[PDB]
Amino acid sequence: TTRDRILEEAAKLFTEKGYEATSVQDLAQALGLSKAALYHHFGSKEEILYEISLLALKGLVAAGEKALEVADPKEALRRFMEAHARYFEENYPFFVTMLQGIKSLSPENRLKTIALRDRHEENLRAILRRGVEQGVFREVDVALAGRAVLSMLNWMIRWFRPDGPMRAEEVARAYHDLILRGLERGS
Amino acid sequence: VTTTRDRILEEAAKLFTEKGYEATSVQDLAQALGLSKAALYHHFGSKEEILYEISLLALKGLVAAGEKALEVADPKEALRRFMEAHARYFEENYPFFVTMLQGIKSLSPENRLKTIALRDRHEENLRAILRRGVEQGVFREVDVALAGRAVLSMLNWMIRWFRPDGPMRAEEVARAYHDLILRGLERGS
Repeated sequence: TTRDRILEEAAKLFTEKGYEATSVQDLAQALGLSKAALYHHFGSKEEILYEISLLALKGLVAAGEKALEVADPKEALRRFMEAHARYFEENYPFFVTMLQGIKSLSPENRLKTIALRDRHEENLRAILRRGVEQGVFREVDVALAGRAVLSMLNWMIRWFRPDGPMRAEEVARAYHDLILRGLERGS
Repeated sequence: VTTTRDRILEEAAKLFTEKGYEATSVQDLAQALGLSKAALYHHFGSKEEILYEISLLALKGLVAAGEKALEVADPKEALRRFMEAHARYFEENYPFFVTMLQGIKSLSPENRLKTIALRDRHEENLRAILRRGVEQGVFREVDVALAGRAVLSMLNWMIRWFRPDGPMRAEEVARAYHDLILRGLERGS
């Protein structure tokens, strides 16, 4: 019914069948729509791919921006990482799809996708920079620190198992402990 | 020495990086390399075998890179060498890595097997370095699999944002990551 549910179903199908191997015909059948209705309401597989990517990235950006406010930089960083991982898990299929079709978006939509990813990274940098300035974090290359944190969260799409024992959030909480305190002992 | 066999693999790796593995035909490679399709089949038997050998070349070189680190006494220095050797190798053989990452689903089961076994081996060598650090009390008590995954994530994610074009040195980035993961973000001493 709602465009949102359709996008969700499409994302699951793309995740199971693969975006390239999924035909418009497949999408219509799985969604309970005639091909005609799908073309009229969505135009193409690319438009469906774009809206899925948009929901995922906008939801992620919002999930992280909600931690940018936390007073304690250490706590802000932890909430950012945990929110990111939780959102990733709850919307797993949207993230997998988005990875199987970036090169298939129109030019302007690819720019929009990059802008959103840049925004999420900027919010993380703001948290780190604030922590540095108010002496909560050691002076480090913020740009690299953020890339490091994002690498840990984003690379999860390559190994995390949705029906596994651990919740992405718990994984993220351990990554936070690791990145905050480091590996050395003593101090 | 670069023989016809080697040129085919390096050139294929670049073409796959430029066009994508799936969108590149045996016909495409043959013409790009100035050889008949017959010559390609004679040396590799199939397109999949070419992708397989490119992956092996990248993974074997990577695995060797991390074995050097296992020989470093000081766990902290062993971790740094592992990370830098990984990043340096990645950058010098960039096209092979771009080919391997995307092609995974395309390999035959047994090929994917020897390949993943090399990736797992690399992850296991890193874990051994971290575990020794925890055992010798050099590193605090941390989940070894998770710490190893954290490090590999930093190094492998580079395959998506590192620009061979830019001036930044993959190994220097790896050094900054080592400092970060070893000491942490918190201001402490």
